[PDB]
Amino acid sequence: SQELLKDYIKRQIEYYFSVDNLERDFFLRRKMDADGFLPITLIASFHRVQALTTDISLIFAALKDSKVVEIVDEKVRRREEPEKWPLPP
Ligand code: NA
Repeated sequence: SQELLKDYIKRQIEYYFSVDNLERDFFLRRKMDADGFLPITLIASFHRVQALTTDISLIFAALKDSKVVEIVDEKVRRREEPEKWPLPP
C-alpha cells in the first residue's frame, strides 16, 4: 500500500541518479553542489515524484538504505563518484 507507493518513489528517484539519466540531465546536475548533493525537497518537486506523493517522510523513507543514493540530512546524492556530475548553474 504505502509500501507499494514507497517502491515506486524509490525506483523513480533512483532513476534520476542513474548514469543513464545523469549523462543527459543537465538541469539536475546544474542544481548539485560541489559534492553532488541536491535538496531532497527539490527532488520532491519534480512532476513524476509529486504525482505519487507530497509526504516528505515517505520520500525520505523510500530512499533509506538505498544502494544508489546517499542521504545526508536534507540532501541526497549518487553514492558512486558523485563529484564527477555537478555542472555550473
Ligand atoms: Na523546489
